[PDB]
Amino acid sequence: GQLSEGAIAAIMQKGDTNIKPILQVINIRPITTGNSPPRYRLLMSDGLNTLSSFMLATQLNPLVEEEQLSSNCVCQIHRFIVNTLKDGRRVVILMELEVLKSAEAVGVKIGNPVPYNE
Repeated sequence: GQLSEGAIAAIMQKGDTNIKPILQVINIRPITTGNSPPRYRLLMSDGLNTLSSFMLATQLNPLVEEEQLSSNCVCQIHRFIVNTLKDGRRVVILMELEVLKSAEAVGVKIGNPVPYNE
């Protein structure tokens, strides 16, 4: 579907957790560690902004392992949490999502989103 411009802002600024935004994954990458499944970190776009501070719930790992959720795909977020770190950096943890369109159905980044700041 059409990307949810201003969703990233709603999330970071208004404390909005009710919205179900359509986002493109710009990049996904693992943080690996000993006895643990990886934690995937994602750089996501809402078509207006990018934000690097997304992490994936471990329940969604199989979608990455089975190649559904990959860099350039479009997803709809059904549930997420926003945490404030000790650092102060805020992080958004994606708890529930559905892939709307494969990475292959489009070539690289959609539009020209600007890095978000806050």
